[PDB]
Parts: sequence; structure tokens; C-alpha cells
Amino acid sequence: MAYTNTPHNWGIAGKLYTDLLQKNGGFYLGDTKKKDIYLTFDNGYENGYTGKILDVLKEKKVPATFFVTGHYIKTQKDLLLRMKDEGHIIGNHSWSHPDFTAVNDEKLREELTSVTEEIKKVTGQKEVKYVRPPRGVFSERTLALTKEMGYYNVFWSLAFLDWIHPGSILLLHAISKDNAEALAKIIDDLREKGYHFKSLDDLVKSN
Ligand SMILES: C[As](C)(=O)[O-]
Ligand SMILES: [Zn+2]
Ligand SMILES: [Zn+2]
Ligand SMILES: [Zn+2]
Ligand SMILES: [Zn+2]
Repeated sequence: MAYTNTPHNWGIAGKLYTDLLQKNGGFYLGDTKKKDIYLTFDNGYENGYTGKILDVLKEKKVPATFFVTGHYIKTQKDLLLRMKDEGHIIGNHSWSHPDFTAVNDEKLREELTSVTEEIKKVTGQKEVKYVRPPRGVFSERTLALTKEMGYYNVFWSLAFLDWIHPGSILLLHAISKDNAEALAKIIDDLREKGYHFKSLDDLVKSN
């Protein structure tokens, strides 16, 4: 059994992707029979608004996972500490943000392990369970290697960057001055429709 190395770009999700994720420790949705939803952010760059996002999440008591890179950890230690201190989960977005399908196995292991160890040493978060691949690029091989190292492969069902359903995993952004306002409105609006904002730990328990 040679794992396939053909690259795929995540988007939404079809039989191929569905079963690739299912067999290799991946998910992109939670339970679709409950109105629980899951906010996530990717943090490979700091645009200057993450503190304002964090302020909104604290005000609204909404948990999120922030998938961080090594560049982000080294350059934004104070924001990282806010993430841990204010009840969020810090996820793994790789050290240098390469496409996982373009690197050798030794390099992929270093790219994940370096971030995991840095998150644990810098913030004291106990476990780093969640990986989101750079650019949502994956193969059968990269999914399987990531799972073997003890991580879930966490994709998304809705992304919004200015150019909802039960179980949605949202990938939102902190790119401009107005994003914090939009987030606050979205949280309020979705709660009025009966949605509950939960953590990726809750997702796993939702079974
Ligand atoms: C899926 As991305 C553009 O946050 O690496
Ligand atoms: Zn609920
Ligand atoms: Zn850097
Ligand atoms: Zn990224
Ligand atoms: Zn994005």
C-alpha cells in the first residue's frame, strides 16, 4: 500500500474528499443534527486586528481555535498568551507554512513537531491535537502522516474573507478594521437563530 501523493486543494465536499478524511483522521463538519458550530482562524500573518477579535470573543464568551504558524509564534508571543489565557485552543498550522504535499517526510514531521513543542513551551497548553494544513493542501499521504503523529486534520465548511448550517466549521479572518464588528454581528445573529458556538474539543465529544 503506497499512499497516493496526488495533491488536492480543500474546498466545499464530494465522495473522494469525504472518504479520504474519514479514513485518515480528518473532519470538516461537526454533528449536522445539532445547531452547534465552530469558529476557527488561521494565523500565519498578523494584520493588527487579532487583539480586537480576541476582545469580541471575550465579550461574547465564544470559543475559537487559532491555527498558528512558527512565524506567528515567534513574532506575536503576547497574542498567543491571550489565546491560551482567554479560553481558546491553539492549533498547529506548521512552522514555515509550506504545502505539505511538496515536502519530504522528515521535513513534514519537523514542520508539525516544532510548532507543537513551541506552543506547549511558550503557552503551557497541555495538548496540541488539531492541525490545519497550509492552504488546505493535502494528499492521502499527508493526511495519514499527520494522523500517525497524533493529530486531527481539521478543514472547514465555510470561509469568509471579503474580496451557515448545523455543524459548520467557520474559517473567519482578522484582516481589516471592520472585521471585529462583523464578527460581533455574526455571533449575535447566529445566536438569535438558535446556534451555539462550541470548541473543537466539543466537536470530538459530539462524537
Ligand atoms: C487555508 As489558509 C489560506 O488559512 O492557509
Ligand atoms: Zn448545542
Ligand atoms: Zn518569520
Ligand atoms: Zn495558512
Ligand atoms: Zn483565509
